[PDB]
Amino acid sequence: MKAYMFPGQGSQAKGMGRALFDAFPALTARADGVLGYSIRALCQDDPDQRLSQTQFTQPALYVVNALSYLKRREEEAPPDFLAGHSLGEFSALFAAGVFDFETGLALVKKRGELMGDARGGGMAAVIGLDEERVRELLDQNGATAVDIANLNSPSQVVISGAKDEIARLQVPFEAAGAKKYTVLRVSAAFHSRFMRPAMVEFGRFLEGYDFAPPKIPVISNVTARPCKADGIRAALSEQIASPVRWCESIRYLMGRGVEEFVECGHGIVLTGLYAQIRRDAQ
Repeated sequence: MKAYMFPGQGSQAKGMGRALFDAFPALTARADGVLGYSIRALCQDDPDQRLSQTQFTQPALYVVNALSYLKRREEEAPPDFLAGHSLGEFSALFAAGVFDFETGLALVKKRGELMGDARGGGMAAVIGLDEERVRELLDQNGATAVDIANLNSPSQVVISGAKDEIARLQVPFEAAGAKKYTVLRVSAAFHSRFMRPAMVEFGRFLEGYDFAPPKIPVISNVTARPCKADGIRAALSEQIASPVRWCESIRYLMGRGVEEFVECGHGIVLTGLYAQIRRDAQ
C-alpha cells in the first residue's frame, strides 16, 4: 500500500511549487483572492523576505502541498493513507475531502496569523538522542519549562519552551551524545504549553467550520491513529499545543502494510525521517 506525507514548517524554500502555479491557474487565482497577495510571487521570488515567517509559510505550504496532491491524483494511482506534519495535517484533510481547497486555506491563514502573533519561547532540533534520553536530560538539568514538540524519528526530537532553557540545554545535550543541537530560527515555542492561548482562540474560530468524513484515511498528529469525523475539529486546536507524534504515525502505517511512502509537496524533509524510521523498525 501507499501513503502520501505532507510537509510543514521548516520545509519551505524560495522556488517551491514553480511549475504547479501554471498547471492550476484557477486555484492559484482563488488562493490569491483568499490571501490578498500573489502566492506565486511569495513562493518563487519571496520579495518581502517573508517566506520564513509562519503567517506566510503556512499558506505557502498549504497551496504547494494541495497542488502537488492534485497533480499526483491526475498522474498516479490513489494513495491508501494520508499523513501531514503539523501544518501538513491540513493538506492531508484537504486530500481526504474533509473540506475543500478554499476552506482549508482560510483555516491555515488563521492558524498562521495566530501562531505568528504568539510571543514567548523557542525551539531546538536534536539529532542522536531518543525520546527517553531527551526527557531524562530535561529532568536532570531542571528545565521545567520545556516540552517535547515533535517526535520525528527514533533519533530526531524537537524540544520547545523557555528561550533561556533552550539555550542552556545545548551543553548537556551535546555532552550526552547529541550529534547536532540546533536552535531553530522561529518566533515562538510552537507545540508547547506556550501555545495554549493561541489554541483557545483557534478552537473558537474552528467552531464555525464543519469537517466531512475523510474519504481516504488521515493519521492524526495527536493520536498517531486514523482521524474520526466527530473528533477532527477538537483535535485541530489540541494539536497546536501538543506533541507531533510523527514517528509513531509512520510506524502505525508500516504496521498496516504500507510499503511506499511518498512525500507530496516541496522538498525531502519527511523522506529523510521515513528513512530513519524504516531502518529502526526493520
